[PDB]
Amino acid sequence: QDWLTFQKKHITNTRDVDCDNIMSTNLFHCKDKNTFIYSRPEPVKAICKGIIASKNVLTTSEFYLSDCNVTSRPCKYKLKKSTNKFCVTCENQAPVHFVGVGSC
Repeated sequence: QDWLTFQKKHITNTRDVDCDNIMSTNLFHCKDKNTFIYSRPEPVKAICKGIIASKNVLTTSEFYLSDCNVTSRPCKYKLKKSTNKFCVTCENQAPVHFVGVGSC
């Protein structure tokens, strides 16, 4: 919804996200999946530089992604690490929503 929230939901300090821990918190409330971007925030913010009105943009560069995917056991996950481009909703120069991996 805003940069601060996007940060809280999608930027990670570690590639090895503890899915079973984080996913069970109120922010995620055992949802099926969540994509975390392993990067300093600036390279992420830069994706949206100069974009004012809401617009989906696919990153030009590739980023380290860590996805928490639910298994057959509710609220129990598998961490999958990958490298890919991603689509974000940019608004007033910052990412406000995560769209998807690989394409808009």
